[PDB]
Amino acid sequence: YSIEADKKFKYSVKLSDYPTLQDAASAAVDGLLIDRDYNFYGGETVDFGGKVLTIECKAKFIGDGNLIFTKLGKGSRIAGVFMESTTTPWVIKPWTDDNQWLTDAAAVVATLKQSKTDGYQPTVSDYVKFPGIETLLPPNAKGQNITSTLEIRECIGVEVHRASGLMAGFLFRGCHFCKMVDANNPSGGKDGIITFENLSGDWGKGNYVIGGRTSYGSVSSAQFLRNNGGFERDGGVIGFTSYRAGGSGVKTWQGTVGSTTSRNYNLQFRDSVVIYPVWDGFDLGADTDRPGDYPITQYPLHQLPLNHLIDNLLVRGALGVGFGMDGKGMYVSNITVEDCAGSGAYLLTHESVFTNIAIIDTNTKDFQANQIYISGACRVNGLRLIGIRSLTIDAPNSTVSGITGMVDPSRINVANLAEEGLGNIRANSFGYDSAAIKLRIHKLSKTLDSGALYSHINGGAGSGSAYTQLTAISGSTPDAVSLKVNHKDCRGAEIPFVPDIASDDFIKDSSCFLPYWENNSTSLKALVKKPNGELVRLTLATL
Amino acid sequence: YSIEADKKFKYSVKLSDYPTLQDAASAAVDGLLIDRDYNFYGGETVDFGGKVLTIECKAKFIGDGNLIFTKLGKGSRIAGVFMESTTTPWVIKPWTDDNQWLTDAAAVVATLKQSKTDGYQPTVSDYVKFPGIETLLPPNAKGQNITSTLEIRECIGVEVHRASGLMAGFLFRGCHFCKMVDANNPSGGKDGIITFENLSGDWGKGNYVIGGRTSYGSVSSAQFLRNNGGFERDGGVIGFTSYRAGGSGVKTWQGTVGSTTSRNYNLQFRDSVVIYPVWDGFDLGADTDRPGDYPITQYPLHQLPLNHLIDNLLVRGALGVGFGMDGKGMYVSNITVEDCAGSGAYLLTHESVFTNIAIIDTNTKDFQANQIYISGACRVNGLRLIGIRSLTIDAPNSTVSGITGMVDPSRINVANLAEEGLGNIRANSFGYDSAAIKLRIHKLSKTLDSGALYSHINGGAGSGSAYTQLTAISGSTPDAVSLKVNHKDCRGAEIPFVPDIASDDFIKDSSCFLPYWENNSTSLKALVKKPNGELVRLTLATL
Amino acid sequence: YSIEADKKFKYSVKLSDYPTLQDAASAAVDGLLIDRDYNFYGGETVDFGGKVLTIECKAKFIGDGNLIFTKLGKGSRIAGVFMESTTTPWVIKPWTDDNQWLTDAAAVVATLKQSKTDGYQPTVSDYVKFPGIETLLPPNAKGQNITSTLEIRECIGVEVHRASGLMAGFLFRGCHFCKMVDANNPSGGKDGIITFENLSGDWGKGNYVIGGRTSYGSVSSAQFLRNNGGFERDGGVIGFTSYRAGGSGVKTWQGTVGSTTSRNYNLQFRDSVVIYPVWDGFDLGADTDRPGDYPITQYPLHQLPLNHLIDNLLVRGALGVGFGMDGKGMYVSNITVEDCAGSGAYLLTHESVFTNIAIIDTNTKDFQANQIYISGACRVNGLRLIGIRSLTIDAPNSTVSGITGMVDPSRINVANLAEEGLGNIRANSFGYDSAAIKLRIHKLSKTLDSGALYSHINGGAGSGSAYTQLTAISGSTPDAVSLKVNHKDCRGAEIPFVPDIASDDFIKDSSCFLPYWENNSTSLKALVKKPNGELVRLTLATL
Repeated sequence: YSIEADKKFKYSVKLSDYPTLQDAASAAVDGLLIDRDYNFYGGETVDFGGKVLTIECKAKFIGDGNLIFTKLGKGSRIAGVFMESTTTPWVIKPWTDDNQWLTDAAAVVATLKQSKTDGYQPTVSDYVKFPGIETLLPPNAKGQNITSTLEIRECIGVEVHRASGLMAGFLFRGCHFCKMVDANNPSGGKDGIITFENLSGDWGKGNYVIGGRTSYGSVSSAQFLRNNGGFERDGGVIGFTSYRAGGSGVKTWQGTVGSTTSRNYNLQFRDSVVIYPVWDGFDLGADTDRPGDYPITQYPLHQLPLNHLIDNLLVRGALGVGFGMDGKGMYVSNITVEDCAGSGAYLLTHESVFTNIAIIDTNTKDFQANQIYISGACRVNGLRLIGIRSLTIDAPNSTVSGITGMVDPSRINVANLAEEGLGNIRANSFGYDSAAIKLRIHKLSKTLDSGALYSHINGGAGSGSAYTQLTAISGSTPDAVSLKVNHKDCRGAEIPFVPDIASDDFIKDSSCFLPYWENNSTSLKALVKKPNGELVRLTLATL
Repeated sequence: YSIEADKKFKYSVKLSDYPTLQDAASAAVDGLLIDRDYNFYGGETVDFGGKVLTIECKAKFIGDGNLIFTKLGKGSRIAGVFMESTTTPWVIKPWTDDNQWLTDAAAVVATLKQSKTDGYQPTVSDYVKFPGIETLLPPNAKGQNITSTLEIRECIGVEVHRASGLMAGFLFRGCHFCKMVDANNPSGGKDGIITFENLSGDWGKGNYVIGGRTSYGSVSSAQFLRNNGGFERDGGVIGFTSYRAGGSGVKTWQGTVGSTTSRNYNLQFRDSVVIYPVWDGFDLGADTDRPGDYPITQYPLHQLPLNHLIDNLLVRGALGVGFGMDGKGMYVSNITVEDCAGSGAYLLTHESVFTNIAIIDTNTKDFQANQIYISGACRVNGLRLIGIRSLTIDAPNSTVSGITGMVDPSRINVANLAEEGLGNIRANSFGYDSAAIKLRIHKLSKTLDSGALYSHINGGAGSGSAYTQLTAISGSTPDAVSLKVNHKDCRGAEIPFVPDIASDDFIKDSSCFLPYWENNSTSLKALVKKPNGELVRLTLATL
Repeated sequence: YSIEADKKFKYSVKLSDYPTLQDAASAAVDGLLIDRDYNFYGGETVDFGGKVLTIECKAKFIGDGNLIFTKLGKGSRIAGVFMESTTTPWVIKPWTDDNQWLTDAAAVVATLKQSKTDGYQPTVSDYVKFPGIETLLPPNAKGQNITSTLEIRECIGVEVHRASGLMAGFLFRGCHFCKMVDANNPSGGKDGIITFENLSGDWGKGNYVIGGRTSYGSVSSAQFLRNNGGFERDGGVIGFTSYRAGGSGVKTWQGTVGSTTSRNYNLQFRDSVVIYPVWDGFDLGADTDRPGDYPITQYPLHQLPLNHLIDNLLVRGALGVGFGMDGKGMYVSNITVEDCAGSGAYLLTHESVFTNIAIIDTNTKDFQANQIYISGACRVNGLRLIGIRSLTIDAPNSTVSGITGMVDPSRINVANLAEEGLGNIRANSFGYDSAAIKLRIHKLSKTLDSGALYSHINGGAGSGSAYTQLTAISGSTPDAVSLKVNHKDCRGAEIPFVPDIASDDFIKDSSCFLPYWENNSTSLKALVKKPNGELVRLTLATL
């Protein structure tokens, strides 16, 4: 029977049969079932002997610190892992029962409680975020470092599915072709919830966060260090949701970490949502002179050819910036940012294109100077601004087309704004006695319209009569001078004349005449520039 | 060997070895394989003893009524379950071979057949949908109640994957943190296909419909009762497809069910598609005085702070309304609705913002008064209307910006419509001898333009000549009065004058003159309002 | 014990215990583990006896040609399969280290190397793509046909999950309700990477490509032949990514293959991305007289009622066309195409609607005559054009509304272009001394504006003064004739007069006067069309 049993049954060892995880790992052939809670010590390392194992978790890994998995064979899968710390730290909860953010240090300190969730451990970033909190926090609430972390070290082709936990972290160190799939809402600890770190060895490639969600955590939910997806864009974050990150929802590191670059290139950031991060929704910048990366002589600061594939992202409720990035030659599309306390978008980009961007009700707390900032020479095609709630857009070197929304024109600063390809147009006016097409030359004034074409009701509704007026500003008084057609249904044109003797220089073109007033004779005269260019003054109207 | 076998093999019991499902459940340790069809009786209940089981289905559960699963441990998964009724009911199929909807009661009654799919069992909702059908339906086709339902009762953390069936239903009763994942197109029965009902106990939380699709069913495909995802928005429908729901594709219940509220808050509704529902695509309203919920004194009817996260939804072919909802303070984005028989959007919302909405060819059967209705004070930023086919938009209290499409202006009713931030503009005219910029004051007339700026060809194509004309309406005749520049390439301005003696009140501004006709002397006179405001009549032109 | 063991353990056979795959298949009951590499011969066929098996792959299937799986029971799943050829062919790599496409045949021939990846085997399509390459390629690099293919033949309800490979292909022949799920980036061979072919038997239905990605391959990444998803749209490609297809990313075949139709209907193509295909991103056409399909008498060429559900697609970097299709009565939405060498969109459609389309920087290599082409009578609602880089749009029979972007108006050709529903308007000018609203009648001239309304600064910035001017083109000189209001802050209107004796026909309307010059008397005269329609010439101004 043994011969037969050995050939007809599925192989699997279970943790309940061993004293240590390494013993179970050593006995494993195909499957490994975690069927009893396991308390690990920080730094406990397991060697899986290069075996391609299917690890099914039905219990917890309990401990502060890192549980290190090494030598897992390509194709290994770990499903249902649940990490939980032994320590219950002091956490702050910077929001109210009405879901309003608390910005006052004293109010935030008042939220202090010991829990493994529904808040996060304060870190130095909070000292900046809630000024004065550093001196108000009790000593036992400062410098905490609690995270129960599953560290996958130097493995290739390992996937972690439906992971969860309390004060949990997942670290892929020196890994390639690894994925964090369908994270089952783990509640974060002190470190990043999902981290792909490749500071040593080759640049990380094939590393993804696919689907799922995370909650809380003191720093960023998903973060990458020294990863390059190649032209194939093999890596990134797709279909992910981050809620209440103590740092940012999704972050590509910037600058030098250690003696090398922590920057990232050629990754995908698509179909993801970030809600209520304490800092930013998406922080995709690379610069904060670049050991291990391109020299400043090759690419100036904020001008690296990051080449990320960015599309279909939604951000709501950030206490910081909704969407931030830098780089040169980027194509970004379909970004929607709503209800943010700081800027909706902070873009240190150059020679980049932004298509179909919607920034709705941002910088609600005036943390920044604008709702959307673009530093370099960029192109914006389709920009929706203003929801239901300081410049709105400050992109001094950018050319923009297609803005929609109830924006205040005096709060727009761009290099060029134009609608070159509209068809025949109709201006529909509702709730007013007039319809208008206004012109504003920002060089003359950002606050006053310089001229206009209006249509005004004669009499009342259903009168079947209106008058058209063409105006010009004079003496900083909009519509100061104007020509009318059909005022009071008179069916004639009312023409403005120079109130005094017209100077020779008032007339512009040949074969034109300019009426002027001669008070001493109660006459209308006409300064005429003949077809040949010569001036002559004629009598136009008299008693 | 037994000692060794017990430690090296995967544990799993199979249904073929037991007479009842409970016996198999009692013997189960890790896995449970459903390897033979099992006929269950309505109400048959299985107690899984709190065990964390992995149930793999490779056969069917056959029976009318509910098969009840209880006491499954957190982390349990059921994959490949297939529910099928024992009864083959009478179903109607309200659409043609060309996929046209049938709206006539007699034509619908003519479709009657006995089948477990390709149609649905008529219910009272059909009496409203196809008027007169109640009296035309044969008695054996009325009041049927066939559904083979898998009911998961009062469990936490249980996931159902790749479920399917015929006349199938999936009910999560009093569950939390449960998910219906990748539904493998089950064909529905009389009740909802996927239901998260939490009328008793705590409000449902962590309940999701992730991916997959469903077909048919008499009522809604996915529905929620008394669920609240919290600020974390932990719950909802993401990446789902519903086809031909006899009710609505996705529905959050409204009103009182029993003695409590069936309403829902803080859920996500994203990246989903609803096609051909008999009623609505997405019905996300909460109100139809609120036991178990906010009193009317706190929040008036249709003004609850639902706070759902709604984004990236597509609806096509609804016989009812494409997208419907109510609530106050909502942010809704990226909704696309096409080819619907009733309104594309029916919005009983207040103080809400709608960004990038596309309503294309809706209310094709005139079931409603408009294509899009908004009751309260809302903001719409980006609205695409008209495809290739009664008001189009009736949002009396809303402010709108950015409408695109071949809309008839007389069919637009809004509080305010404006394009405040456009750049320099060009009106490009194709197929006509003129280009135009028209003005329409809806208060004066919704059907006639009040004034215009035109450019008209002089001669023909390639003439290099055109004339510009500024017009005004008089006597309900658009363009009745006008000033021209370069008519017939004459290079002069043609000016309209009052056809009779101008009354003193015809002139508006000081330092302006208004030409008028004096027929008795064949002279042109000029009513002049001097710079000082005094009137004087002068002779302008004479023989 | 045997009795007990037989009832408590999971059944699974492993390949290591058998000499052939068929032997393992014959012994299988529930699970089948591929735990050792298996070299198969082309055409090796395995009969699974109708068993519902769960095949877990932890090793490779090695061989050139097809490994054929037949008689798998409904519900069978194959996970982690890895196909690899025995031959290492000669591949070309038509792109540089800077990711620039190589278009020169000699440069492409220079890239030749033997590898199972990072390039593809040349085929006849390359002879067209890189002209002259056919004569430059060495004989050993021509006509190669290496693909290690897993062929699932005539099965129903079989799913392949997390498949991968090198020079790999996956062929579903005569299958229904089958899915290719989460493809783990297999590197393609000579044939299509994922193919659903239903040339024999019933039209394919229920076949999907869900999630995942593929890289390289000589032809199309995902392709369908004779599939019809029905009104339920049961089938298609959702959430998929294709990188560097030697052919197109996603393709529905056109024309006759063998003696029957290879066309497809009622499929879904949503939430997918195609990057860097050698040919097209999405090729969804059906026509290239239709055996096995609709006769030309019923539906003319390019006018089949395909009825696909198309939404939310992104294409970047195609060497060919970004998005192509044909058909009649189609609704297409939310398409984004960026940085393509050939047309962004090539649409042989009629009576179809396109909503929210963005074509950004396409036809960069002038391969086509335009960036977007539409042949038939279609409607486009929302069209974004131009990024940061020959007509732009040529849609002679289409009506368009809502174009945004820095488009050159002379490069637009449409049947009708209009913005019927805009509200009150403001034209904001940045960087210039004037703001303008221009009119262009394309029938008169596609390159010159026919008239304009300008506002120009008087003096300098902060002067609080500007002049408004209304112009008209004459003698092909834009703005040749004009009326001004407030030039040089004179507060009067400058009026142009006919430079010579005005002909009777110059005046258009009754009750209007047209000033004209009489050089011989240094007088301004006025051609007056009296209220009764009679002409009279009067003296207007004199010395």
